[PDB]
Amino acid sequence: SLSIIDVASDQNLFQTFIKEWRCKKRFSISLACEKIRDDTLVVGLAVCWGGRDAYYFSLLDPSLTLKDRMWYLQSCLRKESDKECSVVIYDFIQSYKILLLSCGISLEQSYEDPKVACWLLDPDSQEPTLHSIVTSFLPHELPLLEGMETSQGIQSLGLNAGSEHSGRYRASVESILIFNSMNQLNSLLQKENLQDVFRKVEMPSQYCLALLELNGIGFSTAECESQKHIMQAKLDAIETQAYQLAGHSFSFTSSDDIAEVLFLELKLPPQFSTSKDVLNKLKALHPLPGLILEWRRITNAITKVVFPLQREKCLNPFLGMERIYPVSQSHTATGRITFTEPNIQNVPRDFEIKMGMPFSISMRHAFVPFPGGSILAADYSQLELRILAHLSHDRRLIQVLNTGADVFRSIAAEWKMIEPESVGDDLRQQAKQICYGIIYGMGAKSLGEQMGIKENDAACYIDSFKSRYTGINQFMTETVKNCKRDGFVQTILGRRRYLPGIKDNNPYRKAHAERQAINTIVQGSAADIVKIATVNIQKQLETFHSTFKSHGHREGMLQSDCPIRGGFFILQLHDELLYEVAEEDVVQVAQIVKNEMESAVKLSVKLKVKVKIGASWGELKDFDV
DNA sequence: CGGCTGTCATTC
DNA sequence: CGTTGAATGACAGCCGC
Ligand SMILES: Nc1ncnc2c1ncn2[C@H]1CC[C@@H](COP(=O)(O)OP(=O)(O)OP(=O)(O)O)O1
Ligand SMILES: [Ca+2]
Repeated sequence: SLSIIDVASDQNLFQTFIKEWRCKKRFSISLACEKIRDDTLVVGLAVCWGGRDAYYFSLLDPSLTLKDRMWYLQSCLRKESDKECSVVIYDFIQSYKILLLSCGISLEQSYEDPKVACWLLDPDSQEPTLHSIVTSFLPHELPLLEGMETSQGIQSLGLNAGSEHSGRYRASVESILIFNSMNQLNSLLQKENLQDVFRKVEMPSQYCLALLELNGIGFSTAECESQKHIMQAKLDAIETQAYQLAGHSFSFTSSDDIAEVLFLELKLPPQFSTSKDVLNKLKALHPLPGLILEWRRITNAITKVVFPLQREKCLNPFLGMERIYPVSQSHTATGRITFTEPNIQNVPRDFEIKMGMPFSISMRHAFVPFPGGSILAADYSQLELRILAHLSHDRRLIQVLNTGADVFRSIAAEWKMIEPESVGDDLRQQAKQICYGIIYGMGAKSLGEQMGIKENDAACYIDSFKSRYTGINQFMTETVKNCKRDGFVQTILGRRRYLPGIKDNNPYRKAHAERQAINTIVQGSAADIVKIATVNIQKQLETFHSTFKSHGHREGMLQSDCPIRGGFFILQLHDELLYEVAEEDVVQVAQIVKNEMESAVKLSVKLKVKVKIGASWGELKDFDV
């Protein structure tokens, strides 16, 4: 029927409690809430290291101590020294978000997050939930959970459907279920040779990602609203530039209103459709296909961009600057990492614009460091290529790379016209796009499309590239055959993705899976290296500079009852590592970043790292030896 | 009426 | 039928009790 424990009886109860507690290695933790949403209103923590029994830590209802208990919890929760114990929670980053932000305890020890293990098993799985896990993992204990009906986030976040059961009940049941279960999961991971890869790599990723997600990132509405009115100007100005040719009752917003003049005065449609086809016109016809490019691009650049940023921005009182907070995601099929409150990964790239007298805009320039700071970006110069170079061992690429400076510049140099350089970056980026598209098996006719040429000509070009490098086709078809013999691919860490569709009869699921093996291995391992560089950098950053960790921890200083120095984790562009750093340590910071990104693990080629630096989000790069 | 599958914008 | 991969958000249809 019942077993739980309030840990308050005068003293002795609580005392033998911490006395046991301090000794234990593996243990589990969960909290709960009630109302009011940040929030500091949290009922109390709960802990269990095993068995049907569980311990609760309040904040019946007896008394002696007050601030005391919180101190004990602190002392218990961190790694004095040399004493290495681990701790588990359903999801992670937000529980640590609370412990730091709500009550001001910076938890530091070894960490184990089970939904991440569950994911590490099945990258294609959908977003594990409690009920799903205790179902798939802890059966004989399960039925009890069914008194509640919530599974998305933890039992604190499930506060509503739990509200009829809410209290210590939720924190405790989450604690114990999580403990037996995570014991089972860890059994499963060690049952493969993934455990070193789990505890000693990806949980640290969740960690680094977390103190980031606390860092947030800097923003200035003055810039946002500046380029805002810029864009409004080009909006209406292009409206009249358009209706100078005709105009007939027009507004761009409606595609059916567009059907009128488009289908009428021009007549070339190879609902109807819109975009690709009119780009096909943007090459050739001058009379306002590209007016539609600039207009449509503008609208996307405002409504799906300026609005949400100007919405869900917040401020740090501790800075005097406003910043915005993403969320750690992971759960990518490859193992790459994304962010959603907005996603600032896809934020628009700078582009030029017409009103000599030209102009240019950057939606992204509005991200600033703190007043004293500057932003450091460390980009991998063509990492995945190097990876494929390692696995195919194509010596030819190893040489074309170990020499070539942005080998895209060479590909461009021999392609649309011969120029040695003075290659515009719009072109450079188009080239990068076409090529990376090819490597994973771009379609022949579509290649003919992006370059603008005929089918068989483009196909003879692809065949030409198999001829140029066969180590690729070797590695390629071979790894396909392995995916049939096994049914999964494997990234270098030993993390592996299950491709079900590779064996399927339907030609499409089979084709898609063939390429999918390729991209999954290379992008997956790419993201792996990146994670490793992140945790390296941050772990060094941690003790090496004796100041402290990240922006949440200030707020932690106010609850635990100054100058600004360090550099802080901000973002990952998957090969790019994004830091803001005080303009002090920026050189030290830079050489550390270069160092740990190049020092992840050694392989067939050296990984050059271009490192850009400067005020705001648009920038310059140089450093010397 | 909510899961499910797809076009259509942007990234890397 | 659907032949670059990984993403995020909208939006629109389709089932199917
Ligand atoms: N269109 C695409 N399709 C597939 N994979 C792609 C891709 N674009 C990028 N990747 C993968 C493979 C590369 C990786 C990051 O590519 P960057 O855009 O950062 O360009 P990088 O190659 O690093 O050259 P740099 O510009 O840095 O000099 O993401
Ligand atoms: Ca790059």
